[PDB]
Amino acid sequence: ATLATKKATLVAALKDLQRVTVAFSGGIDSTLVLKMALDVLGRDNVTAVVANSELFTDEEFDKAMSLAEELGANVQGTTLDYLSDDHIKNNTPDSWYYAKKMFYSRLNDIAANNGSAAVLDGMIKLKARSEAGARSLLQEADFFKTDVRALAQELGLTNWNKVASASVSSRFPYGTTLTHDNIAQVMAAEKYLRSLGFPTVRVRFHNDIARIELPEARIGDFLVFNDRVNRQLQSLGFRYVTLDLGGFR
Amino acid sequence: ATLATKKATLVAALKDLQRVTVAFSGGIDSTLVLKMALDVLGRDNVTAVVANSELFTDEEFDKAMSLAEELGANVQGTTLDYLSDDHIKNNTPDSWYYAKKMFYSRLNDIAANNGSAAVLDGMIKNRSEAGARSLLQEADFFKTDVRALAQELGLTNWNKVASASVSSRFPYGTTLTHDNIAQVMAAEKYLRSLGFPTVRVRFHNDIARIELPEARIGDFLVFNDRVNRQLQSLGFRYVTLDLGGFR
Amino acid sequence: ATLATKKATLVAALKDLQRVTVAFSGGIDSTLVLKMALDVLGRDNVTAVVANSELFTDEEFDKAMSLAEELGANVQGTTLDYLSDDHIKNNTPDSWYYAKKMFYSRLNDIAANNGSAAVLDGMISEAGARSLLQEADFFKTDVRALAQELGLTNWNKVASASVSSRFPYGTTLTHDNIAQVMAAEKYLRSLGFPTVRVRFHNDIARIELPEARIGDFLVFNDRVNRQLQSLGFRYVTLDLGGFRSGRMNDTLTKAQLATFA
Amino acid sequence: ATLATKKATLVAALKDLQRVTVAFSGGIDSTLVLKMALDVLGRDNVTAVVANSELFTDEEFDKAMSLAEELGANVQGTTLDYLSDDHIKNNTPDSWYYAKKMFYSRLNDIAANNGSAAVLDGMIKARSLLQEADFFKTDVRALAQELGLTNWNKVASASVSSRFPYGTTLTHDNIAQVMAAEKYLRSLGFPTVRVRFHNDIARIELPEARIGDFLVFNDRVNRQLQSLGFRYVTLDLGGFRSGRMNDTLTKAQLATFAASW
Amino acid sequence: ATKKATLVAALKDLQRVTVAFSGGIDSTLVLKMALDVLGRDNVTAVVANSELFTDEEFDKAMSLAEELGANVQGTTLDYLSDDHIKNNTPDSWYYAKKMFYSRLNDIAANNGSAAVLDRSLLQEADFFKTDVRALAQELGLTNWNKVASASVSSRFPYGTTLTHDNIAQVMAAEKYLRSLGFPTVRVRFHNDIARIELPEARIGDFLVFNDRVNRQLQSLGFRYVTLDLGGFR
Amino acid sequence: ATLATKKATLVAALKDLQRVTVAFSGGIDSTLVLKMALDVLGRDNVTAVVANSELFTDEEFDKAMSLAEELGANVQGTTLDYLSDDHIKNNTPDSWYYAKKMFYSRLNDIAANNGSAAVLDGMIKNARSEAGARSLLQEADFFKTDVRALAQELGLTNWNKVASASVSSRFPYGTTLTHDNIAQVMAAEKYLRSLGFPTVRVRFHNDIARIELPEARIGDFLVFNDRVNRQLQSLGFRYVTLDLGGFRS
Repeated sequence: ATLATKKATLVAALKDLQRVTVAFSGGIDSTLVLKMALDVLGRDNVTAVVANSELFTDEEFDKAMSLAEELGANVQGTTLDYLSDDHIKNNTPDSWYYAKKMFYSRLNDIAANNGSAAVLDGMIKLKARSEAGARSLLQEADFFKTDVRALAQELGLTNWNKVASASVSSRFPYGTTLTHDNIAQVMAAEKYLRSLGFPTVRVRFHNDIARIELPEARIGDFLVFNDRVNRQLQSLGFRYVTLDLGGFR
Repeated sequence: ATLATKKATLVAALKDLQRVTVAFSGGIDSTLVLKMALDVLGRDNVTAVVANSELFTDEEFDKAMSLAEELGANVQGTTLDYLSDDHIKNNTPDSWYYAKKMFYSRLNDIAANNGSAAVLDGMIKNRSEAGARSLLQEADFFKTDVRALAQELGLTNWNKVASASVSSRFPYGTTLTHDNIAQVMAAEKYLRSLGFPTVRVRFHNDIARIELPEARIGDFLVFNDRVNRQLQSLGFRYVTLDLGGFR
Repeated sequence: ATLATKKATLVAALKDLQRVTVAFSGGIDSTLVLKMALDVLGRDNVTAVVANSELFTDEEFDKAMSLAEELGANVQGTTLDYLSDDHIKNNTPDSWYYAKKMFYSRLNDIAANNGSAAVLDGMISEAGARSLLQEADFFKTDVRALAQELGLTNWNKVASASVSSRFPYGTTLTHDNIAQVMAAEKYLRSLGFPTVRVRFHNDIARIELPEARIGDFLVFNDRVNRQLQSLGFRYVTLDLGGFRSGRMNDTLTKAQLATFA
Repeated sequence: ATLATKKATLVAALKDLQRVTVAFSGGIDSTLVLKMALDVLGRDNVTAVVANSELFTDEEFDKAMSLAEELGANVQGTTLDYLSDDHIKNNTPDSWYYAKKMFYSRLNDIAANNGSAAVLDGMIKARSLLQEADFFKTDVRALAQELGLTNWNKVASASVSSRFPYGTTLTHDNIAQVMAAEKYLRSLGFPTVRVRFHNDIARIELPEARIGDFLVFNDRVNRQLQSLGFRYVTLDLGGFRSGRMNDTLTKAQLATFAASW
Repeated sequence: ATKKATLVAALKDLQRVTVAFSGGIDSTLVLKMALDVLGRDNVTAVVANSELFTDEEFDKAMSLAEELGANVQGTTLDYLSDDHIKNNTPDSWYYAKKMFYSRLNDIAANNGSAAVLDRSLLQEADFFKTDVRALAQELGLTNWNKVASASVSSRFPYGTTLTHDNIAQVMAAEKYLRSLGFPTVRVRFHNDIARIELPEARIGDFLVFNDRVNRQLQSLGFRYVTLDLGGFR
Repeated sequence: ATLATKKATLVAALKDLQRVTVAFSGGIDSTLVLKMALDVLGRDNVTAVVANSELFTDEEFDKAMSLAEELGANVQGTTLDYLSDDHIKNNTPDSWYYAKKMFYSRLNDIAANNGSAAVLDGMIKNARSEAGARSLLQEADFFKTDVRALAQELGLTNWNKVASASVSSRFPYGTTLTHDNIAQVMAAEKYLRSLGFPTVRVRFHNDIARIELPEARIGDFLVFNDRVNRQLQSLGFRYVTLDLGGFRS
């Protein structure tokens, strides 16, 4: 079908819903969904929601809030206590499912209280999403990634989160129990490192050993910082501060 | 003049031409011309043409065909066999002239058969082609004007690195073949895969001479051994780095 | 409160002032101020002023002028001779104040002679400069939201700093040494270093770079050395603390670096 | 006083002892003791013993045996089974003591059977005559030069036990793993190196002055040590002997860090 | 100490001798041990001058033997007069060695020597590299060339004709690179291409010199100046 | 025209002087003179003098003193106040001359008090003339190779291989040397050598330190930038810089 056909389906669905709450992450897909909601229903019938939690950074949160606001949406932050769920706290392969469940349940409460007829996300052409009744309008309208990019150009979208972030749990081996203290340690360490000019970085947690992953093309750049990173990450609680010779991943 | 003034010039020229064929390469300048053609004349009076040849990458071709569809154009690939011209095949200093001639002659045949009033290419201000309209250059667009107008229209996806014909990797007088072209293309592909989007593997028979931007040569050192061994398996005996860098 | 209320304040202030002169630098904030004044008051009740001086580059002047013309404003170029004020020439610690004084006094003279009721700037002043975005309590996020809402996409993304910051307090600025510093920084930017300072210490050039670029710089040491010597420096040096020193240090040595300063 | 006085002290001590056994490691200090012992007492009243064990290299044994012979000493190899002691095998914090005890007890059996009056070793500022004669490190270099000594181990050797955390059991397999990894790194041009063993993590220590040089070897080292059984191959950002070279304030800070474990 | 008698007994028995003196520590050792055992008037040290090795190495060899107290003789070999060497065949090393040893036997026959030493009598005494340091220091020897040289022929492909001009080009290039702090280097000659071999551990250090090295080797006649990613050997 | 002839000249000149004072620096030439004086005149008729001042390090002084005793000489230190001479204090281009003058004048006072017939130094054929100091190696026509030959003949193998430079070379002409800025320069160079850079200079430009390094070492230096910056600031420099021209730029 034509992009025009897929847009028209998307427009009619939003019109039928009147008021919507949008799970906004700042990537191109939820930016497009949010923009179409604003265009079709107006600012007063759309609520953009950005989740703040212990598994993600303040910076990513602040950036999504500012991106939605710059798009012209009324934006709402909401904070989830993911570690209160044992499946997430124990870093299991299904923790991702339970986090999504807690997130979409919080979104339905926001939508119940603001009069929205649905919660919208940015899925394109996933159990917790369906168990919650959140709607993926781009996927119903048969949007593929190139259809998303085409519509965004047509609407003048140029700004969106290009990199998707990974939960801090990926810095810990499966079975290592997530604690408030070890999360903060890893998060302070990655924040200090990003501040030096390394936006793509991981500090993998091996108890007293920090194992730093950098893109190999950047490792030469790092050398002037060895001592300051060593001492800063030791003050965060690591005993040995190391750089993985294999690089990022 | 202002950008608004230059945009209006471009708009009036498109309106006057009614139906157009666009030489589409996927860079910012051809992306801008194609978008403006579509915005002013509509999909049914614009044909985007992407050249498929041995002298540019399959990757570049695939990205350009996908970009033209994403902009909302009907896209047509056209297959050019540049090596069929002896000046190009034997890489004479005149090769550029005959390559340009073969390209613009094919675009004029495509435009004649679909009823277009002109061929459009992406040439800008600061080389001119009688068999095509370079509307950005007629409207006095400079590079900053191209970037400013693209941002104003929401255009974001285009090839950021400028491409050059693979014949530039061979000395004048060296005959280009399917085998030695494939060798050069594979070497540069691997180097690009390591994070060096601007790279040249100049072919000197058994020697590869790699050109990198000087700002990147310090970064390269972590890759020396993998590059050495990979380009040897492609058929080079010695793999080298040019101390003068790219350009 | 809302963007809508803050815009309405700004519109009412512009409407009430009738005719304005705008200090236009080409950044996002003065781009928004100029655009809103044009939208509310019309082309014939707005004068955009772009100042050319020895403390900023001809390139920045040209970019500001074309950006103001691109918005459709009637533009006034004016030249300030900052080195004629002895505090600026001899670079005292309050030197910035007298330059701002000289700048705003010329803008008020322009505004008085064209019938403007105020001079407007892009602040989000001791002589009457009005920052309408700041009275409407615009934050940086509000400026970005309204600019997107009005179709503004083009503005100077890089903020400039007066060339005076390249000279120590007490060193007298001359036409020649300013040109020396400006040429040096331009050459370094041409090598791929957009963020750079060449601090002037008579016969010494002390170069500030972001530390993450110092490793890359090494391939250029000899070319930079010989070029900046040909511009008149006797010694060409690299500051080991980098650009904006202390900013990227650990907690204990960033404390130590700041105590030293 | 002067070197001559300290040499005379040493000569008087050797003459008083008549026959001696020397624990010879090939470093500069034990070379000096052995050369001075031979000069004063003659070949037949000195026995050089080089210890071979599972905690040190075959290189180290062969070089020490070859170096003692080149000085002209009657040299005797002896093999110690350090892993037979549970304190050494299980790498306790005092494991160093039991290794030293077993070594010096074996040396006394050697000395008892040779008619030696004492065992001599290389301690500076069992009998350490260099320490009794007030030899500092600079005194050792000066006397070694005066006597024509040119050949000795430039790199100090440390027992392989130091590559394992306290409490980790040493095995032939993990010992062989650490030694092969270090041999491979020495083969690339890094003679001062340690490969610290943390089960699936290798933590490589290098002199900081060499870490910039290492980058060309990253991928080969990663892959080689993984084939030796490590899952992750890492580089310690503090380097070999961390804190010895830091500025005054960050040496104190790293001291509180180190002392905390 | 044990070895001293073995070497000394051979030299004393071997009449009067001429020693192929290369300037390295051991040709220094053999020459010095030859002098004290057989006396100044019965030893001639010979230093070979040619296009395949450096003038610097030749000049220092002549001073080292003379300051050691030996009668010193320079001799010039025209290796390129031999077609195998001029055309750089894989066996050219063999034909060069023949030329070298035939010239020394002519000198040794002409001055009454009973042999030339480089017979390697120091090797007969089973001296290892460590033995060289012990005896040379022992006799007060402190001056010698520490780095051993390899013939310039190895900088050219097999089959490539050596010329006076190509050699000087290669030799000035390597000399300039050594001047910059890279004592171990080869500039392999590929007509218009220079391919520089460095120990891989030094390639990072080289970067500060890229542009000066590029322009300098171009002024010596190269069109392209490159660095071999595989490193030295 | 031979070595023995040059040796004999030196022996005859020493024998004629009976008792001597030797300006001893530890280099090979003053080592040779000292050894020959002892060999020819006996220990009781040679005084080796090592100058101690603010223009060189305690470490350099200690090394010359110990090298002289290792030769078997009676050695005596003497302390010079070079900063008392305004040519030295204000670092004019003529400063080297007045330091040498002050040095050779003190050596004459020692030699008068111990009954020496001359002051000996190590100048060879390859301020002093105005003082009556004799360069016997230079009168006997010793070239550098002659010195090396005789040192070998006498078994001398130990001497300072590294040539020292007066701390005056760290200051621009016209800059006044003080006890404090000298100590500042020497502390900075000491720290830099301790990091593995034996060939280094910290050039003094008031509040700016300009470090000169051999260019082949600058890439290696980067791992130490921040520690060097902070250490030399703690010594009193405001700005710590690296000369892009390298050592002896």
